[PDB]
Amino acid sequence: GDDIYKAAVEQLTEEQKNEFKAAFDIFVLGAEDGCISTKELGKVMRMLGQNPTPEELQEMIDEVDEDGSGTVDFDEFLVMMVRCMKDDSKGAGAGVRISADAMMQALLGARAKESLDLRAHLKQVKKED
Repeated sequence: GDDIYKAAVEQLTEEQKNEFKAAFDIFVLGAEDGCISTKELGKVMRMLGQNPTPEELQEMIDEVDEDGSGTVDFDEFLVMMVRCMKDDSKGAGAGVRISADAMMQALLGARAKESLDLRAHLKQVKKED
C-alpha cells in the first residue's frame, strides 16, 4: 500500500532531509510550529511546478492529518512530497485563493465533529461539492 511513501521519509538521510528542512522556511514563511495549511499548501505546490487548488488539496490534507487540525506537519509534508512526485498528473488549476470547502475543512475541527452532536453532522445535506 503506502509503504513506499511512509518509508520514503526513512530513506532520506541527514543531508537529503536538509533539503526539505530549510524548505519549510520558505513554505511556512517563518513559524514556530513549522506547519502549512491548505491555503499555503497551494503556494508551495505552485513552486514545485504544479499550482493545484486549495479545495482539492484539502482533500489529501484531511486524510494525511490524523488530528485533522487543518494543517500539515513537517513529517506530513515528507510523505506528501514522495506521493506527489509520483503522481504529478494532478497539477492544475491556478489563479485560485480560497475555497468554501477549503477553509470549511479547517472550521470543521476534528474535535468539534463530536463537540455538540454527531447526528447533527450529517443531518443537513445540500451538495458539499
